[PDB]
Amino acid sequence: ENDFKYFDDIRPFLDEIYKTRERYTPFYDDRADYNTNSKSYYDYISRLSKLIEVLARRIWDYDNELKKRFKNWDDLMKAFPEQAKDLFRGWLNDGTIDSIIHDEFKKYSAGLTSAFALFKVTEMKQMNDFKSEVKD
Amino acid sequence: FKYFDDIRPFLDEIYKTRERYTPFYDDRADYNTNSKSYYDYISRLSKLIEVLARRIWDYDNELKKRFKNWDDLMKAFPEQAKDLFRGWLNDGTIDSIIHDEFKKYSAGLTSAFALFKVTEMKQMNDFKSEVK
Amino acid sequence: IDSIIHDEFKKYSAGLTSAFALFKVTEMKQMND
Amino acid sequence: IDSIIHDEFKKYSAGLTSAFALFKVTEMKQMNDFKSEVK
Amino acid sequence: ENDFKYFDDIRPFLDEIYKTRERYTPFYDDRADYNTNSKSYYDYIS
Repeated sequence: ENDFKYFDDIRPFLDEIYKTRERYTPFYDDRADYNTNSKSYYDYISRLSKLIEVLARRIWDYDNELKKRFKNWDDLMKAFPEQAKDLFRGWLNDGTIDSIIHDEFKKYSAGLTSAFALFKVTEMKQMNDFKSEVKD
Repeated sequence: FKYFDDIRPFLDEIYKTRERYTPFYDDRADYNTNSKSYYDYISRLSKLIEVLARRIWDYDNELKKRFKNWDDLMKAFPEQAKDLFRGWLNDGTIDSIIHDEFKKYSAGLTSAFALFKVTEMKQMNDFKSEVK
Repeated sequence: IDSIIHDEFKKYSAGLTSAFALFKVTEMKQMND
Repeated sequence: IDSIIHDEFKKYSAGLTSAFALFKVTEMKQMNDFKSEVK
Repeated sequence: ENDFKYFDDIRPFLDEIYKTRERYTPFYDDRADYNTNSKSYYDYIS
């Protein structure tokens, strides 16, 4: 399409400064002695003074940041035995499984549930008989 | 022509002066007042304000190139969609179109008018039982 | 080790014994029935 | 391992057996009391 | 980790004085005769 004339409306204001940029000397004059005042030493230590205080404070307050950073070292130290015992209880989960769990605790599940459920079934049959012989 | 050149060797060009030896006691600068220095400084400073506007022309010329490439590719795209569809017809995925076109709609129309006609017949049996 | 025996690995027996107690309470309230 | 198998085995197994034995004998005493109430 | 950027926020204010520290002589001037008053004998016996 014939769109994007944003490179194009600059053109009548980009030839303009090229016209009035270098054809000046028949139109103007070189006189009148304009004074120039440019920045003595007080502006130089202006340029240096804010610059040094903005890092003077930012190395004066390095102590509290560093105090944080050797506080959390000791926070890690007091957190470490917890993490060690937490790591230890991770592996014995699979560790105790090979020892007793694919083993004796399955026998305890069998004997301590199925047999006592059979005892419950006998108690229900008994109590139905006792219900009857009370009702009889 | 897209070149992020670098930022530092442009910001020194605005703070750079050669300081050649123009002699005093000549007619190059007669009164040697401090005005011709101002002319030669501001006119030499307004070069870069042409430079970055030419960079704007570079941007828009590239974007015109980009959207033109897209437009020509969209011209070419129906020539891909055709012979894509010829791939879609000479294979066996016509079993999508003929089976999903055939069975559901034909059974829907037949069962619809069958249900409507049996319901209408039940209505007429009801109506004759009303009449007689 | 007492924590890992008291862990979820025990708790089939824990919910088991609690269900047994609930069943005995069910028996006693059926006596009341 | 004599820590883990012995401290895993004996205390918990004896606790569960003696617990349900005490509960079952207490329940049986309750049923004897209940039948003495009923009759 | 990528922590402890306290050695790093000093950087834009440590290149800055290195920039404006030794490139001064096209930008400033050497004039005006600042007086310096420095501590006679009375401050010495102070």
